[PDB]
Amino acid sequence: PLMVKVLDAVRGSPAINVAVHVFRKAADDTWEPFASGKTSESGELHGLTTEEEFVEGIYKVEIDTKSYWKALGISPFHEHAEVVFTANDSGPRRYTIAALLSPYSYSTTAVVTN
Amino acid sequence: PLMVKVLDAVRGSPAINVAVHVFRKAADDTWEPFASGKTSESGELHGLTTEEEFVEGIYKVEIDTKSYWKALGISPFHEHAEVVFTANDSGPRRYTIAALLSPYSYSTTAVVTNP
Amino acid sequence: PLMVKVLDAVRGSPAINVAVHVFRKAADDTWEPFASGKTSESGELHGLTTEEEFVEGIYKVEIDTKSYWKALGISPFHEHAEVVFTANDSGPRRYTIAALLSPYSYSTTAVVTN
Amino acid sequence: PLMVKVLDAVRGSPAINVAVHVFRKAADDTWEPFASGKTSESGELHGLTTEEEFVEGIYKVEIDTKSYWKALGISPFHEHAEVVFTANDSGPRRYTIAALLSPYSYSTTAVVTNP
Ligand SMILES: *S(=O)(=O)c1cccc(-c2nnc(-c3cc(Cl)cc(Cl)c3)o2)c1
Ligand SMILES: *S(=O)(=O)c1cccc(-c2nnc(-c3cc(Cl)cc(Cl)c3)o2)c1
Repeated sequence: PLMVKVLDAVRGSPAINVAVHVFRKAADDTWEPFASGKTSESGELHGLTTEEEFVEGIYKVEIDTKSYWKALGISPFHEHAEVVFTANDSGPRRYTIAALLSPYSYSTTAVVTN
Repeated sequence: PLMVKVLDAVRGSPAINVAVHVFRKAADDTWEPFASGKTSESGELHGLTTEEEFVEGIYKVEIDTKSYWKALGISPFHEHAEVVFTANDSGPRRYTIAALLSPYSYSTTAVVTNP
Repeated sequence: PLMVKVLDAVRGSPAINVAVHVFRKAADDTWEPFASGKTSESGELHGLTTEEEFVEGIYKVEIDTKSYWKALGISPFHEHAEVVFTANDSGPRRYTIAALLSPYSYSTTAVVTN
Repeated sequence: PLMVKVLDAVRGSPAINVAVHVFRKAADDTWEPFASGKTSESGELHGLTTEEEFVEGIYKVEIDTKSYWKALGISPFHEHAEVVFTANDSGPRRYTIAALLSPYSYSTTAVVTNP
C-alpha cells in the first residue's frame, strides 16, 4: 500500500541505500514511528506496511538526504526531505511517494493508483 | 536574511496568501516557533527575521500548501511542504527558499548568498 | 534500451495515453523520426527501440503535453515538452526519461542504469 | 515582456552566464531566430524583446544547459532545455520562464501576468 522511490538528479540514477523513516501522527500531535528501511539498488523501498496496518491518518516520510550526499562527498543544503500527507480511503489504494534529489533542491510527487 | 518565494504550477502565477511558519530547533530538541507570515501578491515573503536574530541553528520552513489549495477549493495531497536546513554555521548568509506547488507535488530549492 | 515514464502532478497519477515522439538528429542537423507511441495505463512507453537500432547520437523525446491537458479540460502553457540528450556508449546501457507534468510547469530527469 | 531566470540546484545559486536563444515559428513552420542573450550574476536575462516586437506566435526558449555545465567542467545529460509555448494570443502578457538545473535533470515553470 505504501512505496517510496528516490532518484538522484546529479548522477542520473536511483538513490541507493538512502534511509527512510515513516511516522504516523498520534492523537497528541506527536510523530510515532511507523516503518523504516533503506532504499534498494533500484531506489525503492517496499514492504513498509500492510493494508491492515495502513489506516487513514497523517503520515510523514522522512528521507535522509544529508547522509546520502555526504557519502558522495557533496555538501547539501537540507537536513532531510519530509513528505507529510493524509492517507484517505475514499481515494485510490496504493501510494507511491517519489522524490528527486539534488544537493540544494528536491522535488516530490505522489502517484496514487488502484 | 531569509526570504520565501512560492509559485503555482497550475495557474502559472505567484502563489499568493500562502501561510509560512518558521521554527528553530532548541537545545532540548524541540521546534521553537521563530517567525511567520504570508506571501504577498508577488508570492514573496520578506521581513521574517533580522541578521541579529537569525543566528546559527537548524531551521524548519513550513509552507502551508494544504491551506493554500483548500482556500482555492482544491483537495491536495500534502499537508504542507517542510524545508529543514542548517543556517549560518559558517557565518551569516542570505537564504531564499523557493517552492513550486501542484496539488500532488512540490519542488523546493534554496539560493544561498554571502553578503 | 529506452523507456519513457510520464506522471501527472495535478491528479497524482500516471499520465495515460500521452503521445510521445522520438527523433534522432541527422547529419544535416534535421530531426528524423525514430520511434513513437502512447503511454500506457502506468504512464510508460516501452518498446521504442532495440539495442541494435539505438546507436550513439542526439535524440529528442517530444511529449504531447498540450493534448493531454486539453483532454482534461485544462488550458496549459506549453506546446509540448522536449527532452534532448546524447546517447553515449561509455555510460550505462538503459535510459529512462521521466517527466512530471503540471499545466504551467514540467520537470524531467534521466535514470541511466546497467 | 519576456524574462528568463535560471537557478543551479547543485550550488544553490543563480546559474550565471547561461546562454539563451529564443526562436519564433514562421508561417512556413521553420524556427526563426528571435532574440538571444545570457543570464547575469543574478541568473536573470532581461531585454530580449519589446512589447512591439513580441507579437502573437509560438516561441521556443532554448536554455543552453550543456554549455553551462561543460563551462563548469561537468558532463551533463541534456543538450539544452527547450520551453515551447504560444504567447500573446489573448493580447499582450508578460512572461517569466524559470528553470532549475541539475546535471541529469531540469524543471521549468512559467509565470504569466497581465499588465
Ligand atoms: S517506474 O516505477 O519504473 C519509474 C522509473 C523511473 C522513474 C520513475 C519516477 N517516479 N517518480 C519520478 C519523478 C519524480 C519527480 Cl519528483 C520528478 C521527476 Cl522529473 C520524476 O520518476 C518511476
Ligand atoms: S525573480 O525573483 O525575478 C524570479 C521570478 C520568477 C520566478 C523565480 C523563481 N524562483 N524559484 C523558482 C523555481 C523554483 C523551483 Cl523549486 C522550480 C522552478 Cl522551475 C523555479 O523560480 C524568481
